[PDB]
Amino acid sequence: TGRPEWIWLALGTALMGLGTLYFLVKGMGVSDPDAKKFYAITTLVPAIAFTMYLSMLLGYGLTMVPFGGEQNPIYWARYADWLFTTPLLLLDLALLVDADQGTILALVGADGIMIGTGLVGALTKVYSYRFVWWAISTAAMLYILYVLFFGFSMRPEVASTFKVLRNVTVVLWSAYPVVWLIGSEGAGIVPLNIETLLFMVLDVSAKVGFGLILLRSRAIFG
Amino acid sequence: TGRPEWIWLALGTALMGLGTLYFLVKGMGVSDPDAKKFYAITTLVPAIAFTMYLSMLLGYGLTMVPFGGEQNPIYWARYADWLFTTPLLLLDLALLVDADQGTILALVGADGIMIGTGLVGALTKVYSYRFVWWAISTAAMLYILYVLFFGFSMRPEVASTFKVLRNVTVVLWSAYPVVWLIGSEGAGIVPLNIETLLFMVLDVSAKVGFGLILLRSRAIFG
Amino acid sequence: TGRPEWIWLALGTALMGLGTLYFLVKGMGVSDPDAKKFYAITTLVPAIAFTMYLSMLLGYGLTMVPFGGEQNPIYWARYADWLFTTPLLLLDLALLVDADQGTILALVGADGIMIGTGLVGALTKVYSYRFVWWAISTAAMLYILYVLFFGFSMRPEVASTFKVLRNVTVVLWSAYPVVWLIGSEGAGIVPLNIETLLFMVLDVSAKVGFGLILLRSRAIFG
Ligand SMILES: CC(C)CCCCCCCCCCCC[C@@H](C)CCCCCCCC(C)C
Ligand SMILES: CC(C)CCCCCCCCCCCC[C@@H](C)CCCCCCCC(C)C
Ligand SMILES: CC(C)CCCCCCCCCCCC[C@@H](C)CCCCCCCC(C)C
Ligand SMILES: *C\C=C(C)/C=C/C=C(C)/C=C/C1=C(C)CCCC1(C)C
Ligand SMILES: *C\C=C(C)/C=C/C=C(C)/C=C/C1=C(C)CCCC1(C)C
Ligand SMILES: *C\C=C(C)/C=C/C=C(C)/C=C/C1=C(C)CCCC1(C)C
Repeated sequence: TGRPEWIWLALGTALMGLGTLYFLVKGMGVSDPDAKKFYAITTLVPAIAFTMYLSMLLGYGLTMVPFGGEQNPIYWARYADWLFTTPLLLLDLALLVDADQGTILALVGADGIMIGTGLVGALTKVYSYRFVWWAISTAAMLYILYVLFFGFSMRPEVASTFKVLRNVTVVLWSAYPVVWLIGSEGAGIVPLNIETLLFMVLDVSAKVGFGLILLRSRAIFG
Repeated sequence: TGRPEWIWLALGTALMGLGTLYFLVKGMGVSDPDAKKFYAITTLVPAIAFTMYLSMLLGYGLTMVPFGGEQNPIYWARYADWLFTTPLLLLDLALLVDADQGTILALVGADGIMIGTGLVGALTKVYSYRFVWWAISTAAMLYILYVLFFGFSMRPEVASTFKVLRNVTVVLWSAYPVVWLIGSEGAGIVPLNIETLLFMVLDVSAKVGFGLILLRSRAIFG
Repeated sequence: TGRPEWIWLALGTALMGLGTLYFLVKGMGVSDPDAKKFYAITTLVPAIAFTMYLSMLLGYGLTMVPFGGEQNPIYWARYADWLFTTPLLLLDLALLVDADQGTILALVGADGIMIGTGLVGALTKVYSYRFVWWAISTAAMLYILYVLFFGFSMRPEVASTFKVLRNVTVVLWSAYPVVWLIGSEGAGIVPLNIETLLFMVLDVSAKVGFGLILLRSRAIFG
């Protein structure tokens, strides 16, 4: 359509759509309770991402925010996505290591603060304060990874699986704050169609790529 | 008042109001833990519905959406209702059969997608895409019922009670997509005051009627 | 800045900020699972309050609502705060007494109704109905305290700790409906900068003061 980034919003829609169906079909048969939990959490992520990617493609998940003497197109639907999918992804990691709820509660709530403050920053009409919310949001992210590393006798199937997904999680997640900072939301460096491509490549890897590495392992069974 | 559908918004308010009070009083005494769970979930549903029905009566839960060359009155407060009351209703059914959390997590999250995509459809300004969100929302509904039927050795008190409420649940819930499709939200076939009556009759049966059949049985005790 | 209440929004920001850091540092070391739960819930409260207090200071968590022939400044960010922090505070009390989930589910859901109806009232454009939502919201509050008192063999460390926090909870919480009624949201009696001071003093006591009395006791360990 009229927006150059349309193609990446369409490709993301498409890829999130087929990953859900792939994980749906694969969960066909599963009766192991715990396996039943990873399949639930992991199928719902691109399911949710699917709808939010489609709401961006179709124009609904977009809004104008004025600042720097311009009217900026901001896709708020990403934060409706992450708000639910990022604790679900952290949920996947925690269950995996059998995290006590005290740690789960800090992960989920720090996660909500990260996204919520991510969202406020995205919609704030005063240019410099946008970067204050980013920083707060980055401290929550930097908190989660900390617990991801020093916040946790596991079976060696869960460990390796865990180490794999923890590194894939730090590398992709830590790229989101960078992308936002240089993109349309912040400094206006990287064009909106390139950032939409970066977020698409990260989203698909963080959800479907993350999902294929997880459900492909016996780490999920009890 | 000025809106013809006012009378059904007032009758729903009223009926949701007295069902909460009826279930509140009835839970007076209950000390059985599990009974304590069905009473919690089941009292909260028309409690929440009460407030959302009243916000519609008083005008707050309503907004204009433009499309088809008209300004359409859309009651968004229904989705604030369902978003919380429909997982609670599915929660009632699951606990009842002692569903593993893997199934509960898929039910609740598929439910959120159904309502959330229901909501996006309701507020989308491009007429044909309204029907795309409906369809997605109907696939999630059709998913839940599937699990409602083929997604689950229970005591025979829970089974019969369960079968009763599962059929009452498929019959009423499956009517909501029909009503939306022919009503103000979609094709503009059935007038807004008639749809408001249909949703009122379904809501009251799905919550209070569903609640009286459930808490009236010993299926709820352990 | 230009708003006289700025100073109290800045002082609250500041105090919520240092209480989080204080509780964060203190949770450093903790490995007792249950202790890990009170520290999670209790650190997140002024953490969340911090962000919401800052969004009010910076102007984002504020909006104009017209009524009584005036344009009223309403800080909606308080309800984004409470919506998450008040069930967390009730969560702290319940875990403490080892509440069955039936009671927890009624507490959290009655709490959501209190805040949600608090919020609707705050944004309602018809002056008298504002007071209807308050009343409904006060019935939910009056419900929670009821369960706080007659809705529950505990260790005597939890009891005393519990009694302490239950009284501090009834006294501060019951003051919020009073403040709203006489402030900018309702009758327009107490000026906005004084109410912002009252809510600040209550918020800080209800969260950080409440937090220091709680985590300072061995009531939290198993
Ligand atoms: C295992 C199978 C069935 C996978 C296909 C399911 C559908 C969706 C795509 C899943 C594949 C992607 C791998 C995850 C990791 C990433 C680095 C992908 C980034 C996106 C770029 C697109 C290139 C590959 C694809 C078109 C599959
Ligand atoms: C069991 C007692 C105490 C019930 C009364 C509580 C208050 C509210 C109404 C509950 C009754 C409704 C039965 C549920 C099923 C439905 C098919 C009702 C659809 C609505 C139509 C109204 C007709 C009946 C009523 C006015 C009670
Ligand atoms: C125990 C220590 C480390 C406390 C300091 C942490 C930082 C924030 C403030 C915490 C102290 C407040 C006590 C809680 C109860 C209240 C009645 C406070 C109401 C607010 C008024 C401000 C006066 C005191 C303070 C500046 C500490
Ligand atoms: C779709 C899932 C991922 C896993 C998306 C994760 C995104 C982030 C981790 C976001 C962090 C951001 C920060 C830290 C800085 C402000 C802006 C963001 C919200 C993009
Ligand atoms: C009040 C409780 C019920 C139990 C309301 C349930 C409503 C539905 C199940 C909604 C489904 C819809 C679909 C499937 C299609 C789009 C529009 C709806 C959201 C009404
Ligand atoms: C920050 C935490 C506290 C503990 C804030 C609690 C606030 C209340 C308990 C609110 C109740 C209100 C009622 C009962 C009346 C309508 C307006 C309020 C939402 C302020």
